[PDB]
Amino acid sequence: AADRADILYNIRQTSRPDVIPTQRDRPVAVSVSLKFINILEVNEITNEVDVVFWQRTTWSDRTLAWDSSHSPDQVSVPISSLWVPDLAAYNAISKPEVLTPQLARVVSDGEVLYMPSIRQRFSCDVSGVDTESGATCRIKIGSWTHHSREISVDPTTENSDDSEYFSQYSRFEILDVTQKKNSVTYSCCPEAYEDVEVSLNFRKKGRSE
Amino acid sequence: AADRADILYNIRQTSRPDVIPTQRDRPVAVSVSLKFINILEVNEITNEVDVVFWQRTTWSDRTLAWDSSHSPDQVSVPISSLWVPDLAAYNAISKPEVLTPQLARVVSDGEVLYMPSIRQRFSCDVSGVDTESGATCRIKIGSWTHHSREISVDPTTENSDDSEYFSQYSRFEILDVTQKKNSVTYSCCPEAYEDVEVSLNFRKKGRS
Amino acid sequence: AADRADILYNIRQTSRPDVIPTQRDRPVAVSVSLKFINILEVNEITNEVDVVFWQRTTWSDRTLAWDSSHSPDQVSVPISSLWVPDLAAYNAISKPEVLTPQLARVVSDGEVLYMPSIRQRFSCDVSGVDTESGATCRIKIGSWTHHSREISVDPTTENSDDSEYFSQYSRFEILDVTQKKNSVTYSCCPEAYEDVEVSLNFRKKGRS
Amino acid sequence: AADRADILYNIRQTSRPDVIPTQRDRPVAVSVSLKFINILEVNEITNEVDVVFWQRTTWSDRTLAWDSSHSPDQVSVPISSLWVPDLAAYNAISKPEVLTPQLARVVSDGEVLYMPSIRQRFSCDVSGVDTESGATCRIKIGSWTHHSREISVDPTTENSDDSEYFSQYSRFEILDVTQKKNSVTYSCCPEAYEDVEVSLNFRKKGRS
Amino acid sequence: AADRADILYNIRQTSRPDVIPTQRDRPVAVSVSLKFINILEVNEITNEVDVVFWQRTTWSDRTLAWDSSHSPDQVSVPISSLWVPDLAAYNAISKPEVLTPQLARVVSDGEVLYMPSIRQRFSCDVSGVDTESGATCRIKIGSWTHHSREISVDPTTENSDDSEYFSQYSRFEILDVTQKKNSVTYSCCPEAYEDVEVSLNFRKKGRS
Ligand SMILES: O=[N+]([O-])/N=C1\NCCN1Cc1ccc(Cl)nc1
Ligand SMILES: O=[N+]([O-])/N=C1\NCCN1Cc1ccc(Cl)nc1
Ligand SMILES: O=[N+]([O-])/N=C1\NCCN1Cc1ccc(Cl)nc1
Ligand SMILES: O=[N+]([O-])/N=C1\NCCN1Cc1ccc(Cl)nc1
Ligand SMILES: O=[N+]([O-])/N=C1\NCCN1Cc1ccc(Cl)nc1
Repeated sequence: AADRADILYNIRQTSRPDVIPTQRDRPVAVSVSLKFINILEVNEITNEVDVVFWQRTTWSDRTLAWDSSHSPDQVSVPISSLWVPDLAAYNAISKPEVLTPQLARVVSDGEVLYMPSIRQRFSCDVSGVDTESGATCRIKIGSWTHHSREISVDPTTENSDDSEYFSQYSRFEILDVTQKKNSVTYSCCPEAYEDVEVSLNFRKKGRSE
Repeated sequence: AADRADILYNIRQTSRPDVIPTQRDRPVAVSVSLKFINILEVNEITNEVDVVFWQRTTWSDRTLAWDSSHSPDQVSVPISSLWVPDLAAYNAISKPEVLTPQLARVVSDGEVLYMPSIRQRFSCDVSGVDTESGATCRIKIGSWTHHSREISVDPTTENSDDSEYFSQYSRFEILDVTQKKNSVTYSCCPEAYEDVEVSLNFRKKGRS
Repeated sequence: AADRADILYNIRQTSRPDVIPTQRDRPVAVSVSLKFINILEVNEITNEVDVVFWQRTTWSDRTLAWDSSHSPDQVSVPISSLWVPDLAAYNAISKPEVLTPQLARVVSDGEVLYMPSIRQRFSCDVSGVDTESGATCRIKIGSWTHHSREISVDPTTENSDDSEYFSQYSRFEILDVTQKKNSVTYSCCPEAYEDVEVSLNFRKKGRS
Repeated sequence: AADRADILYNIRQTSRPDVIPTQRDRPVAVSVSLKFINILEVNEITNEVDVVFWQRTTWSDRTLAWDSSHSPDQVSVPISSLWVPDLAAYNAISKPEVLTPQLARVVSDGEVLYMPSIRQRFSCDVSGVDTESGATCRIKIGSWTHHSREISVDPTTENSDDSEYFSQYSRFEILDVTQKKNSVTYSCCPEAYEDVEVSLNFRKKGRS
Repeated sequence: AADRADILYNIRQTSRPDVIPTQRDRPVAVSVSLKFINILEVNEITNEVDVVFWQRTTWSDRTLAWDSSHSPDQVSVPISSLWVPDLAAYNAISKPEVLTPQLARVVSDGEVLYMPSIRQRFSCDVSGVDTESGATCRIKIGSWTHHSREISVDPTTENSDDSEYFSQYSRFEILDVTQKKNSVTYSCCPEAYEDVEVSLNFRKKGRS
């Protein structure tokens, strides 16, 4: 029976923040899911939007695993003590402003969960934001330097409440949110990079009828 | 015969800033209490507020205790040399801007006290801010990754003037501040995260 | 008997930045004085001002003294190598923006001087700024975690012209500056905290 | 064999981030190509633009190479663990804002690849941005401290769509982009610094 | 023969970043010359100007010199591995924004050169900026903690095109620039601090 102090200790040794946990030669399965929390600055003229969302990220790193039959099977670890996916938002025009503590959750089986609350600005289609159908902003997130053979991002598509955690005090209301998996290759190079395309459909609230 | 130099050296030798000081399977009891110092910006249309407040935070970490019968029973320590609760404002739309030196106070009995002055923007109910009844902005502060079995958060509900340290130079005034213990559970997982619900009742000054 | 490289070497070998240089058991005498350089942005509606000033900070650290009979009696040192008072502006609404190199001047007798140029925004009485009597903005600076028995702050009773280094290109002009010593206590805790209350009376330049 | 960890451990072990990987006294062949992703702020009065581009930079560091006959031939590495060309946008008026993970790609032959997405503001000709001819903003990128003998910069001449990865939601559109190799020289010294002069022909998307 | 790696290492193992490289008692002779590259945010009401310039800074450290008969006679070295003059713009109202790689240049003879391109806001005379005579903004740069005995600054007095590198796309133009040597003392202290007073005479471009 070991305590949390040891669990972190053994992790800080078997872990490599800059080494992708590629088991055998299969890519790392990275699950990416966003939970829109608020929509703030929207400019239909420039087509830019400021969003706040919880980026639920999940992946596995066996090396971290440990016996929890008589010990804690989950601990909070600083992301800098672990390896994390170099995920990026392709159409982002500002760097992610992480608002919460940068701690990840690690389970004795190696499963890793990281869910930061992020404030970021995007360049997307904002036209129709002040119309009934609303506007649909597409966010593309995926690894930046790890192609499909190294990292495979897949959205945890599961019928959930889109505006479930959305601020009721927002000026906008969520009409719908669909998250589709996609892949991007580049004419120069053979490898392709997987990504998740999150489509955010929203409109202004209190519009005349 | 110990001194401040030694008290610190010891904390360095025993403190595990990245490991929650959990005794047995008993969650670390964290006490949180906000003290509104100022309200800088308020948007009646976007329901957003920019405020300044002291966030009094307390918890125990016996592994840092020491005999103070022959030396100071308290010293200032950089929070980076100590474990700190990963508290967060669930409804904050900006990262916390700490305006004060990031030092905590550690008492010979292991008691830890951290009270930084913070400026932060939040998303809450601003309606009625211009009336006599004022608005009620509710702020939720609780652990971000540690649940009830690991961390517990209870407000320091006592008697004092809600606006006892509030700038008299603000455009607003505090009518009342109430802080209650709350809980947050997410649809996916049974685990629950304790938090403190801070309700700020304020209105614009000079209710014409 | 030595060079500047030796002096600095010893300082790093004996100095402990996270330990206040308490001599015996008496509080560390920290002297604080502000020499206003500019008044940039002002808002009489929100009662906020942006200010640039030199925060002349002084105190003593005996654990750094050295024989200078045949060696330099003074050297510039990175504040990150020395212990520095955890001063703060109580009514500041933005963290201090240090504009100058963060080097302190250490004397062979243990005297330490740190005078950074700082730009910071404060919440204070800006009313009457466009009048003849002008406005009086009071700035309060004192230790954040060290109470009176650990740190005492007092203004340098040295005389000098207030708008001496004040930019003549500022839209405003300094009418007077009084730096009073003060103490604060909190209904929760016995210990009190010292601070220097700097009242800056200024106004928008008129004409004729 | 040699898993990714062995390679990364080796690179970390042999990498000299502060030394230029000069084969003989041949300068280092650095290639840079900009992929304009968006044009955000544009001011024809001040001749200032805010652009987002992927600055594809490539060079070689033979000392990093390793045998990949039965091991990974490419890995992602933090640029902090590698030497990087000290490129600068001569006509930039803001420090480069890297929006992506600062990781490069290292190939078993020593080929280093780094392609950050950068948002930056430049001072260039903006006049005509509203006409059909559009405006022609020219950006000059090159080493800042290393001249032609130490570092050479050549554009990856490869006919591809200029606005291939240009946001369709931008108020502007790309007319044509030319990345010509150029050079610079300062009146003082003979040393000439190689650069890449990128001419961006863009205009505001009219009503369509 | 020595490669760049051996040169750097010798430098690193003998440079003292926090120790002023004094020779005997004499002061370290630092040369400061500014090359205005652009003028941006200008305000005659607030008397503030935004300016971009190259701050060519030169000094020597003979302890770093080496034999370059058959080895590189110059190398680029990170300013963090070397001691750098703690220069500061006395009338700057914003911290300096360094737009370029923070790399210095060390010559085999001990000469050290550092020329960062800096963007920074200043408080100076802006009156008449829209007149024919234009305006004259005076920038004062010089050591912050080192007095005349430890550091001395000499303006690079040499006939050269003032707007040689000045942006043509700027909304303003340089009428003339003068870099004189100045000295400063404070009623408290006998020592003086040398500096270089740069007087930029510019105006708003027009058509005639
Ligand atoms: O399951 N959840 O939705 N959890 C959740 N939403 C907001 C905060 N939170 C708890 C949590 C759980 C795990 C990690 Cl790594 N961070 C945060
Ligand atoms: O109890 N208090 O309200 N204390 C208090 N308010 C402003 C400054 N201050 C002193 C203090 C006490 C303890 C810590 Cl960790 N930080 C600061
Ligand atoms: O005595 N002074 O007023 N000194 C002073 N005013 C502006 C700059 N300066 C020099 C100085 C002296 C000592 C230190 Cl630690 N920093 C700066
Ligand atoms: O060739 N590309 O255009 N590649 C590319 N564009 C966006 C992301 N990406 C992949 C990539 C691969 C390697 C490096 Cl060092 N940077 C980026
Ligand atoms: O004017 N110059 O001699 N050189 C120069 N101007 C802008 C860039 N540059 C090259 C250079 C030369 C030396 C150093 Cl330390 N940095 C940069």
